[PDB]
Formats: sequence, structure tokens, C-alpha cells
Amino acid sequence: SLTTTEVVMENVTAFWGGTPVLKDINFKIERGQLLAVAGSTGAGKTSLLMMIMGELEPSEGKIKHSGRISFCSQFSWIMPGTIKENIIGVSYDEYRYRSVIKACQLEEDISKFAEKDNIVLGEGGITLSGGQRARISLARAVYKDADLYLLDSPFGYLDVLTEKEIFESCVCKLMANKTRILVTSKMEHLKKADKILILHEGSSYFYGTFSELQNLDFSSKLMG
Ligand SMILES: Nc1ncnc2c1ncn2[C@@H]1O[C@H](COP(=O)(O)OP(=O)(O)OP(=O)(O)O)[C@@H](O)[C@H]1O
Ligand SMILES: [Mg+2]
Repeated sequence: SLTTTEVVMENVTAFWGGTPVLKDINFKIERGQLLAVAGSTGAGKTSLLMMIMGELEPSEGKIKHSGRISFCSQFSWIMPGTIKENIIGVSYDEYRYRSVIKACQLEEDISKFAEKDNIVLGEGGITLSGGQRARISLARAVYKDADLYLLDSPFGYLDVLTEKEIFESCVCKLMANKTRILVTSKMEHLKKADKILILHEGSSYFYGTFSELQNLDFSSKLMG
């Protein structure tokens, strides 16, 4: 056999010097796979993403990953400049740009404005709706040519329909061959995931496929 593992955590424990934020974490992710990371507020989901990114180092165990990371943060900031510039930053690629703005449902929002994608934003994008900031932040993350996409609750401030459609068009369709970790509140997203990690108070409550989760609970109460 030929291996294509992209990310490995082996017996990982980490502290932000008291009680562990993550303890005995084990998982692997293969190239092109979607891992859904679930769990209640404060369970350690963003801290896990931080470990992959080098911001949080393990006290015990090993993290194996090599590749470019694209991160969509919670409370993601809008920088001064146009919506386009907020999405594309440095590299111009019109085909990729169009596919991303379509998949994140920004086409209509941009088509309504006078200058279209060329309307200049302030710091924070306070003149945008919360949903608009969320979709621009996701689009920025998805547009980046990366080897690992860390999508940290990108749908939180979206209505249920908009969330469903963007999960489909963006996470599932546009990003089908991309190694993705999605931190998500939804059972529907767990069903479509290649793997699921449920965290609870810093440790793994469940790791496995959706069939395996189905065979079991707490998860049924925790998800929307
Ligand atoms: N940079 C940091 N420095 C110190 N403590 C942190 C840091 N980031 C998170 N924590 C703490 O670690 C715990 C886990 O937080 P984390 O952000 O990983 O939770 P989460 O599961 O992503 O929660 P939510 O669903 O609310 O985003 C929290 O108590 C938090 O206060
Ligand atoms: Mg978080």
C-alpha cells in the first residue's frame, strides 16, 4: 500500500501551565479528506487547530503535518480595502475568484453594490452584515491555494438555509479534493464527513466515521 496521510496527532497533550486544554488526542487525516470537529463551547476545538498551526505546542505526543495552511478564524477580521482585495490578497486568478464568490454566495451581494467587488471597506467591515463578513472571511480562506484548510465555525452567523447551501457548494463541492478540517455544530455536516472528532473538556469523546457514530448518545443532543 501507498500512504497519503496528511495530518497525524499521536498521544497529544498540551497546556495553554496548570490543567490541559487537550489531553491524549489521537487522529489521522488523509489527503482530500474532510474531518468534522465537534463539541461544546470550550472543549478545545480551536486549540486543536492552533496545535496544527504551531501556535500551541504539545507537552506529550507528536503532531505530523507538512503543508501550507489556510485558516478561517472565528470572529475573522475584515481589513481596509475592497471586498475583492479582502478575498484575493496578493494573487490574481479570475477563474478561481469567480468560483469562490459563487460557492460562498457573494455574487448577489457584490452585484447589488454600485462599484461591485471594488467597494472599499474600513477596518472591521462595520458597514457589512454579519453574514457578509462571515462569507468574505470564508471566501478568503477557500481562495488561498493551501494544502490544509482549517475552517473554524465559518457558518455561525449564517441563517440555516444559507449555511446548508454553502456547506454543499463550498465545503463539499468546490473543496472536494482538499484536506479540510471543519469545526461545526451540525449533524448534517457530520454525515457528509470522512471522519469525525468530538471533543469534550479537552479530550476525545468520539473519533471515527458517521456509521460508527450512528452505531452509538451525547452527540445526538449536542448537534443541530
Ligand atoms: N490563546 C489562548 N491562551 C490561553 N487560553 C486559551 C487560548 N485559546 C483558548 N484558550 C482556553 O482554552 C479553552 C479551550 O478554548 P478553545 O478556543 O479551544 O475552545 P473551543 O472548543 O474552540 O470553543 P468555542 O466553541 O466556544 O469556540 C478555553 O477555556 C479557553 O479560554
Ligand atoms: Mg472555538
